[PDB]
Amino acid sequence: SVTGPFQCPPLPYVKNALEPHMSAETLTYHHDKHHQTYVDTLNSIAAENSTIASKTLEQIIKTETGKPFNQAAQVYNHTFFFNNLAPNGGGEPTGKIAELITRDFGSFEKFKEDFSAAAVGHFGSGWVWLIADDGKLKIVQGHDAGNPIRESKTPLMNIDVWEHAYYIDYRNARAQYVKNYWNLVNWDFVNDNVAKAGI
Amino acid sequence: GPFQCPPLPYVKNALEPHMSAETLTYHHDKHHQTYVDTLNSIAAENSTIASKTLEQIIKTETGKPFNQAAQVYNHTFFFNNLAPNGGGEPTGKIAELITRDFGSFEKFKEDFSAAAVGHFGSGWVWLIADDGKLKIVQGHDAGNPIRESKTPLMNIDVWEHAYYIDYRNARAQYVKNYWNLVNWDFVNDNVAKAGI
Ligand SMILES: [Fe+3]
Ligand SMILES: [Fe+3]
Repeated sequence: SVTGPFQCPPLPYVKNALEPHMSAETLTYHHDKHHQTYVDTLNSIAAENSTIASKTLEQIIKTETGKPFNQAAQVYNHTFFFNNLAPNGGGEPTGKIAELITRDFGSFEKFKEDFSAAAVGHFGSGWVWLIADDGKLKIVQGHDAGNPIRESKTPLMNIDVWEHAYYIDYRNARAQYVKNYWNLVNWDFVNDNVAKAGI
Repeated sequence: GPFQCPPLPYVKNALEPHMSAETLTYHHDKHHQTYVDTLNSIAAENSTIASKTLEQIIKTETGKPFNQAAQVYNHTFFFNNLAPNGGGEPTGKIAELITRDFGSFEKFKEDFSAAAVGHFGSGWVWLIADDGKLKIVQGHDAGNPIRESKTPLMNIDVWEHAYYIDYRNARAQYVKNYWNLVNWDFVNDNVAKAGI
């Protein structure tokens, strides 16, 4: 009844809050089944590995291998993903990311083209990330649980392209899912990530 | 052309309740067909790829062309690996080889299931003949043991699209129902052709 030590943070919005772009049924399975289960399994390992209980998700991402890495990475990836969406989100970015997007991709339209193409093209399960590398914006793909924190890097935005993220709502139409993700982006969260990094 | 998506070996609801008509429609009419289409589009621009068999591309190709050719084969194999009136205990040569190489069908079932439930991300679990020996091997993403000149006998798709409509996140329920569908005739045919 006291389970831990890792926890699955609650969604920052109610289940129907992202409709029609992402369904309540999707949020329920994706968060309450997939996300929560990754945390449960990690905890199972933590119970028998005091080294893995002593480490932050980020330290496990940087330092672990195999299943423990995959689990910690996935727990972080989903928390970041769900934080990265919002009921009053979407549309063109404002504030500092808007400036940096212009700086590094020329325009939001071009950034949107690049990021969508990466997300639509990723073969198999994975993630697409907007990262700040050494103060510079870059789009990187993470196959399976791949997370750029393992390298030097700072995540700013992501999209989950594992099939479970969209199959209930879009079946195999990943491109339609990616299109709809732009209506959901939480630019306030993205801008907080910018602010926290030096950039 | 040059590549084609073979029709399903049975009508869309033939596998219910284990696998739904809706799953067969999406998996075959959408995923499988689209792999073929995309490979065909690459073939129109790539005379080398257009010159090759699917198995030649699986053995020697790279990048996107490999992934597509392998997925075309993998899905044809998989849909052939299922049958209405399949399932149950194997008979014939495969039954003998499984007892030989795993001790019992039950032990093989355990091993194969654990591999399929265990596979992280998108992939395939194969039963293979390797110099006449049965082995279980995992193919991540489009991985196919023909690339290592091994002979495929059985497979299961553990890409989420294979089960999500019918089982959502419950992959282990999908894997258990798969045993009710296995087309042992197809598996024995593969055994016969391999000469093992
Ligand atoms: Fe996910
Ligand atoms: Fe498939």
